[PDB]
Parts: sequence; C-alpha cells; structure tokens
Amino acid sequence: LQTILGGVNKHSTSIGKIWLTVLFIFRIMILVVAAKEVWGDEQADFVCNTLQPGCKNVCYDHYFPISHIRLWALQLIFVSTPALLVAMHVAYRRHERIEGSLWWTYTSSIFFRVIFEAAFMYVFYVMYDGFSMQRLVKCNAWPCPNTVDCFVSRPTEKTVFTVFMIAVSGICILLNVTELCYLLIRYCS
Amino acid sequence: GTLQTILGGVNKHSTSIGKIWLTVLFIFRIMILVVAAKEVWGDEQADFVCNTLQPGCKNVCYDHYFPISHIRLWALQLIFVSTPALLVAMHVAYRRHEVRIEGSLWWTYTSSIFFRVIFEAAFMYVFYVMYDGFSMQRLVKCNAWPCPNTVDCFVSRPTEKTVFTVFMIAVSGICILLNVTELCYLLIRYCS
Amino acid sequence: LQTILGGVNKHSTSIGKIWLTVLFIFRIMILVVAAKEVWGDEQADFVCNTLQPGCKNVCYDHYFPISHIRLWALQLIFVSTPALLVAMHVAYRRHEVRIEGSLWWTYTSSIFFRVIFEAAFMYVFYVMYDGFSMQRLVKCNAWPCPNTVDCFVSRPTEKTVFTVFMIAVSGICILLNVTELCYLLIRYCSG
Amino acid sequence: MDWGTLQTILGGVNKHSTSIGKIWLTVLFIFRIMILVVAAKEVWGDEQADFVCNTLQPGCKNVCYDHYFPISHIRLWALQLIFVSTPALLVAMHVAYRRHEKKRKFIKFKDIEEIKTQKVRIEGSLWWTYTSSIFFRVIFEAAFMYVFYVMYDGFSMQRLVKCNAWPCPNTVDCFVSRPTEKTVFTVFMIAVSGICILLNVTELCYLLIRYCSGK
Amino acid sequence: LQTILGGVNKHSTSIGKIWLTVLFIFRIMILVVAAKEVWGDEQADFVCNTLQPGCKNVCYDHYFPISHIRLWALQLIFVSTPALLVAMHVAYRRHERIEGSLWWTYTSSIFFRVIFEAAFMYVFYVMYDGFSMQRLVKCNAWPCPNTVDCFVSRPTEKTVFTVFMIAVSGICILLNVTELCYLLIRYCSGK
Amino acid sequence: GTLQTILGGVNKHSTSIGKIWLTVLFIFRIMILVVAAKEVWGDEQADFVCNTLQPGCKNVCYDHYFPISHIRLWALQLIFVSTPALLVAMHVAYRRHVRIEGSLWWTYTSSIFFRVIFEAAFMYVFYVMYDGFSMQRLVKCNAWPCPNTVDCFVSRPTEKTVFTVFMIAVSGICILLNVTELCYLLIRYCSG
Repeated sequence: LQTILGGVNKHSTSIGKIWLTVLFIFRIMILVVAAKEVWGDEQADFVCNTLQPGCKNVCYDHYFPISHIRLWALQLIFVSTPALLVAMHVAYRRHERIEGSLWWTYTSSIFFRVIFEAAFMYVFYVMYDGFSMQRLVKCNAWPCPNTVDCFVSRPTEKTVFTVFMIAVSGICILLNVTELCYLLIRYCS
Repeated sequence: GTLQTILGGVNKHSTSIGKIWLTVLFIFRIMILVVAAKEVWGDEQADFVCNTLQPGCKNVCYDHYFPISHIRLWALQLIFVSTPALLVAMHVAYRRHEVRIEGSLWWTYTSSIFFRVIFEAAFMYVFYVMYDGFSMQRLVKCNAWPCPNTVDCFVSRPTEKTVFTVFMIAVSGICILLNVTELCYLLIRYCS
Repeated sequence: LQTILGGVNKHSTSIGKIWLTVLFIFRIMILVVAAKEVWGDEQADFVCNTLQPGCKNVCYDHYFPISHIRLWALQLIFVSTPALLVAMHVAYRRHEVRIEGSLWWTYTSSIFFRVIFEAAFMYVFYVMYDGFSMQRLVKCNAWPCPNTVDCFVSRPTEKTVFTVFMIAVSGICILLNVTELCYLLIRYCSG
Repeated sequence: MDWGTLQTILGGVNKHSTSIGKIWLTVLFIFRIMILVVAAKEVWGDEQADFVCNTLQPGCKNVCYDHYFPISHIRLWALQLIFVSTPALLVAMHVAYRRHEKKRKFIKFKDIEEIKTQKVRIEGSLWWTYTSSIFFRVIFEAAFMYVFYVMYDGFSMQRLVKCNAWPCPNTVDCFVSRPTEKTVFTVFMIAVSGICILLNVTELCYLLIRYCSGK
Repeated sequence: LQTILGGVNKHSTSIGKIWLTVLFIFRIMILVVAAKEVWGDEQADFVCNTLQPGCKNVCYDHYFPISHIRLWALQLIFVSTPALLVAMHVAYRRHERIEGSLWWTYTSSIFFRVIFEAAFMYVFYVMYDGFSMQRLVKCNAWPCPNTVDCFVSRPTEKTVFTVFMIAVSGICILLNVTELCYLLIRYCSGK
Repeated sequence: GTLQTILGGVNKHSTSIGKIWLTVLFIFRIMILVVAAKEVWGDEQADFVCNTLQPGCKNVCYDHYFPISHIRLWALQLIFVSTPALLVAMHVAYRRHVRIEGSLWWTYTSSIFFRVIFEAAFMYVFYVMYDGFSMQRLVKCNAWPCPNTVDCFVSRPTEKTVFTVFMIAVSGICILLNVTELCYLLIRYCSG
C-alpha cells in the first residue's frame, strides 16, 4: 500500500498533496474502519409492520436501490481512477512542473474528477431525497396490502456519516476547482 | 506487498493498449467484485422468501432460478480471462533459458488475445441465456417438486444486483472491444 | 506466497510449469475464491420434512461423511507434498532443470506418487457420492428418524458445477503427469 | 492491515518526532489503537442484536436504540483517532522533507546524518507547523471528550433506559447489552485521552519557553 | 513481526530470553488461536430459566462485568509496556547490561511488571471468586423475579484455559522476582 | 511473508531427519488444522441437539461430553511440541553472543526427549477423555438439570472421526521419527 501511495505522492502539485490526504485518510478510512460496520445490518434489522410474506423484501428494495456504502465505494473508485491513469501514462512517456503533452492530460484528469464528484453527489440527493435518513418509511408496493409501516436500522448514525461524506466530498470539489484556476490563469496569462 | 509484485510484472511486459486493458481488469472488474459486489450477494439464500408452508420448497426454488451465483460466475470469468495473460509470461521466461511482438512471440500473443475474446463472449452469452436478461425480478414463480402448484418467491436486493450486473456486463464489453483493436493492430502489420 | 511459487517454478521441467499453472490458478484459487463459500451453509440450510429431534443431524452426517471442499483440501495438500519434498531432498543432496544420478529416482517417484494420490481421491469422490451429480432430495431412514424421511440439499446445482470442474481439472493433471512418465521411460529404454 | 506496513508507518513517524513525541506515539498506538482493535470492538459487537425491550410493538426497538445511541462509542473513538493522528502524520513528513533537502543540498553527508539521527530540532518553518499540529490535536481531543459527555450524560452506561418515542406506546423499558464492560472501557479511553492532552500541553510548554523566554 | 521480536530478543538479559518465550509463545499464542474462540458465544449461549424480558441481560452483566479474554488482553498490554518503556530510555541514551540510569530503569521496569502481574491476578480472583467456572449461577437482580437459574456456556473449557493463564502468569512472577534478586546482589549486596 | 522467514530459519538449522519432521508438522499438523479441521468444529455447540424441554440441559450436557474441543486440544499440542524446537534456536543465538557436539548435544537430546513426552501425553489425554478415537452420533445424559436421561446428538460425527484418526496417525509418525533420532544419537555416543 505504501508503494502505491508513494508513486502518486511523488507526482503532484502543492494542492495535489492536500487532495491526496483528504482522499486517503478521510474518504477511505472512515468508510473502511467506521462506516462499513454501520451498514452491516441494514436489511437484517429492517422491520415492517405486516404479516404479508415478501412485503419486507420489496419495501427495502424500493427505498434502498443501492446501499450508501456501495455508492461511496463506487464513487471512490471512479474519482481515484484518473489519478492512476496519469501515473500509467506518465511512465509510458518516461520509458519511451506540468507542461507539454502532460499539461492536457493533467488538466483533463482534474476536469473528470470534478464531473464524477458532482455526478455522484447529485445521485445521492435525488435517490434518497436529501441527506437525512428517516426512522419510518411508508411503502405500498406489491404484494404489501395498502400501505405498510417499515422502520430503518440506525437512521441517526447513518445520517451522521452521510453528512461527513458529503461535506468532505464538497471540499474535494473546491480543491480541484482551485487547482483548475492555477492552470487556466497561468496558461492564459 | 504481494499484490504490487504480481501487478508490476504484468504491467511492465505489456503493449500500449494492453496497459489500458490491464487497468480495466483490476480497478473495475476485480475491485467492484471484491469491495462492493460480494457483500451484496451475501444474503442471496438467507433472505430468499417463499410464500408457502411446504418443507423443502424454498431450497428447490432457489436452486432452480439460481443454478450458479452471479458473483461466482464473475469469479470464474476473471480467472479464465486472466489465465492467457499469465501463461504468456511463464512461457516467455521459459524461452529465456532456451514490448515488441516479433518471432515466436507473435503466435502466442495473438492466440492469447484470441482466447480472451472467446472467454469473454462465452461468459457474456452464459449470463444472458441463464438469467434470461440482465435485469433481476422481484418475484419468481416456481412450480418444481415438492412445491404445491405454483408458489411465489421473492428475491433479495434485486435492484442492487441489477445495477452491478449492468456495470460488470458493460465493462466486460469494453474489454472485448479493446482486445479487438489490439488484434486489428497486429493484423495491419502482417497484412501490409 | 510469491517466493514459494517462484522457488518451485524455477526448479521444474517444461511440463512442470504447465502443471504448476493448473494446480494453482484453477484448483487452489477457485477452491478459495468461489468453492469454499458455496459450501458455507451445507448443514445450516439442510431441511428435513420431519418433527423428530436429532433426525436432521444423523441424516446429513450419513449422506455427507466429509464435505467436498474438505476432500479437495486434502487432495491439494497430498498432491503438492511430493513436489515440495523432492525440492528439499534435491537441495539436501546437492549441497552435501534436468535429471541426473539420484535425482532421476526422486523425480520419477514423486510423479508416480502424485498419480496414485490423484486417482485414489477421485475414486473416493465417485464411490462415496455415487457419482458427480448432487441430488436435490435424499431419502434417509437412519435412527432416530421414523420410517423414511425426505431431506433437501442446499445449492445442489452449483455444487454439481464445481464438482464437475474440479474432477475435470484434476483429470487433466493425471494426463499431464503420465506424459512425463512416457517422456522419461522412453529415454531410459533408448539409452 | 499488513504488519510489515504497520512497521513502515510507525517507524517513519518514530524517527521524525521529538523526545516527548515518541512517548505520545507509544500511548496513542499501544493504548488507544490496540485496545480499540483487539478488546473494545468485540464488546460492542451485539449492541443492537442483544438490545431487548419489553414490548410487542413492531419497530419500537429500532427507534429506541437509535434514540439512546445516535452513534456508537467505538465509531466515535475511531473518528477521534483518525482526527488526532492526522496532524502528526503531516508534521512527520514535513520533517522528512526538510531532512531530505538538506542532505540533497549538500550533495548538490556524514555530518548531516549525524545531527539528524541525534535529535529532532524545531526551528524555522517547522516551528509554525509543529506548534499548529499540537494545537489542533488538543482541540480535537477536547471536542470529542465534550461530545462524549454531552451525548451520553456521563461515562457510566445504564442497565435500563426508558423510551417513549413513537411508535412505542406510553413508556417502554429497554435493557442494554454489557453495560458494565462498556463503562469500564469508556473510562479507560477517557482517562488515556486526558493523558494525551497533558503530554501535548507539556510539549507546548517546551516550545513556548524556547521562544518567549528566549527573546 | 520477526523484527519486532528480534529487537527485544537482542536487548534482553539471559533470563529475559526465557521471559520473552513465556510471554509470546504461551500468553499471546493461547489467547489468539485457542482462547478467543472459546469465549465467542459467552452471551449468545447464556441460558436463563425465566420468562422475564431483560432478565438475561442484567444477570449476565452482573456475573461477567468484563470477559476473561478482555481482562487477559489488558494484562498482556500492560505487562509488555515496561519492557518497551526501558527500550525508549535506552535509545534516548544512544542518541547522546546495567550502568547509571539504566540500572535505575531496568530494575524499575521489572518492579512494575511484578505489580501489574499480581494486580491482575488479584483482580481475577476477587471478581470471579476463584479460578473455576460454575455451570449454574443464581441471579436475583431486577427485573428478575425472586431468584432465577442461569447456565454458563462451556464452563469446563474456560476453567482449563483460566488455569493455564494463571499458572503461566505465576511463572512469570517467579522469573521476574528471581532476576530482580540477581540485580540486587550485584549492586546493593556488593557494597 | 513472515511465515517463510520463520520456516527458513528453522530449516537452515536442522538435521537430515529433523527436516522430515518439520515437513510433517507444517504440511499436515498445522495446514490441515487451519484450513480444513478448524471450520469442521465451527458449529459444534450450535448444532448440538438434545431431545428435551428442560432449560439449561443442553448447556450442561455439551460441557460434560466435550470438556475441551478437539481443535483446542490439538492447538495446545502444536504449541507445546513446537516450543522446544524454537527454544533451541533462541538458546543457540544467546550462546553465539548441522553437527551435534559440545554442550549443544545435551540441549538437542533434551529437546527431542521433551517432544516425545509431549506427543505421548497429549495422545494419552485424547484417548482417555473421549474413550476412543471414534465420535458417537448419540450421547446419553443424566447430569443436572436434565431429567432422568436425555438423548443428545452430535454434529458431524463422521467428519470429526476422519480428522481425529488423521491427526492421531500423523502424531504417531512424529513419535517414531523422534525415537529414531534418539537411536541415531545414542548409537553415535554409547557405542562410539
């Protein structure tokens, strides 16, 4: 793990070092050592006030199409991918300051990260209707008769970690946007 | 430690496109399977619910509709796909006792690209036929013995499994196209 | 793990590299990555149509005296033992990859032992489970189950798929091992 | 996590620390981290599984546990450990950055390795970073200690909690799992955290007298 | 792992080699691979003859305020720090065997280990009124009506490991005391 | 990584027979216990079923017939047997601060003698505690609070019997190997 961190750390600007520690120490660690065990019993402790067989399965699926931790894991892979591609492409030119052909690749990598970070944040807002989890969800999908009452497991703890992930992700957007200013202004002036 | 050494050996001895193919295989096919997808399928049979009182009906209905799990099918595909790439390295080291593609390496490299396309296409075809599409259903109607008449059974997390199924299929389709272009590049050199 | 594989990989013949690939990539990885957790709920999801306490325990034990994954684990350890011990004996005699002198006897015996181990376990798999296909329903009449009790196996189809793959892959290793026997006996007779 | 890499990260921050900073590092790893990993995490394993409420109301247990445990103790300790160790990580790589360039400047050796292995001195740009790193560590430790007190009205866990949130009818009696063991580990974590605060404050005294009394 | 033990192994006296063997190969090894799985179902398999909700929770907590493995883990951590405490002071002098300050720290570290070992042994005896686990515990704490009967899981196996840990810990006390006598003979008795 | 280093150190300092004994311990005693036998005993008490309605009867009954688990007894035996082998290396390193001679002759002979006792003692404990090497499907139980005699059923008795026989047989091989080394040392000493 240290070898992977060392390679990315060597090739970055002043802002890039700050973006790396925010990515590794915060987004990855709290997901690994704190957040993942919070979502362990998401469906096991999902309780619905009904006697209809199969009602619990369809109500949980309706309100949680993808788990929060699974969405964060997918987002982390997508955001970290352009940084790894730069290292692979940089090594390609080495065996065969940012300027020249590397300037366009580095600028495009920052642009991709901003788009990916904003797209996943938009998905989080639309899918779950805000960043606060409710204690009670009212579900009326078949085969549940009429409308049934279902209760979420650890809604408050999940809200706390959701706010933490969104806030730190927003900081990463500002850091990437700031780095986009030190490149556009310098080149165009 | 061990993971870095294995990746470094394959990465160093690779062509231009082959390095792009490698990052798709590891960062997307393997990481999604390991850190996200595997826990989604953890309660595939535990949370499989059938509306019946017949003993043993749940066991046969799950077996009928899931002859093999999606994650186990993906695990088999990844091992089969990665095998020809590793076979090239071991044979190359054998020839050392005895990356430009010239000499006897041309036949082995071309065959390895050809074999990878077949394995990806075969597993993609198996996924479509066995699960009649890439979308999971909330309800499955099962009438196998000893279930009386037709019973209603409900799948666990059908929506999440559909999302990861689409991601795996779409990314595997990209790898098919990447291998085709690499085969086309080799064909251009020899045809001219 | 990498060093252990690297040491055996360097000290092997041409076919031995191929046989190493089949044992590690297919037999070991698939047993660890995929097969092991397929058998995770073998007894937890074993359902019997009965109300007799203890009937489920003796019926599962009767039809599964030893798990398939446990049987495969013993095969892998037993099959890989002659390969590792032949390296220690070679290293011992060398300090005190063709064959020469006493190495011919140690290498030939190791190949012969692996074939015997391979065939014995495959025979056990066939005899103990009367075929390579797992049935959905097993009829059990052992005490204390009254008369005959219907019991249902968990994931019979997936277990059949992995059983077929393990048998076929291990069968390939037998064909590769006997090829080395022909590649060595023909040289001894010619000389 | 790999034990070999555990040596690398622990070893790197060990060299690039002051005399007291090594004492703080030992307490942070042997006590705060090891207890949380090998002892404390298993205690909270069945926090909700063994949470028992005397009621027949569906969903009453879920809301009552969430009301009285908005965030678990182990999750709070994990967040605090990350927040506290981060400033030490940044200040450690800064020392290596200055040590590397000084050796590089000489080449671009034997004496520079002697003084760097002798002791870690704080001067120049390192004074601002090291002082701020200590300042943030004290603030982070006090903030989490304050959160622990306010959220759980003390460091003692009760056997019985009375819950009257919807949909529970009237007031429902609920019982906590392993309250005594959780109290013991809560006290241990709080006490060691107070020790870490004292070490950080004591180090700040060394730096202040070096500058304020130096003038 | 190896380097961590290697450093301590090369920085200890003659008896210190034996003391390190007892600490790692016995205290840590038994706890990690043998003892931790015995206590896994301590509360899951705790059975109480009652219909009172919440009676099982309070009765288990009353009779097991802290688990044995948790107490042993704390004892192992506390006992191992004085050895590292003298290691840091030794390294402090290196940046500038018994000599001067070293004699006043190595002896102090030994004295601390004896107190820590005896304190945890005393705690084990008082908290659990002996080193033998009982099959039945009688509990009358609220809300349990009158006195209820509760049954411990694997009391005999837990007794066996408790005796193993207590006896091995007692040996460490004797070794530390014996080594302390060696130092006092050289310094104080040599005057 | 660390396992290779420890094995390499012990392998580099051993006799010809001692290297065979190391192979039998690592390949068979440790590996089979870790990757095969350990999870066989996983549901030893969860799947222990007793034909009774008495609360607490199952708890006291399992404790009576299984005072210590087989894997726990095997784990203790492995630690005790391997300790003299590692103690030789520790004492040798201190003295330095493969031929057997000098004062090291006494240490090597004592370590082999201690190992023979340790395997024999644990083998005797296994036989006496479980009145044989074969596990029974049914155990009869009259301990309090079980009323009269109750019927209880063991989980996976046949698989446990298979592994019990294998561990005992391999332990007997190690006993014979150690006794052989004792013969090759007394002959080289008493006869010479």
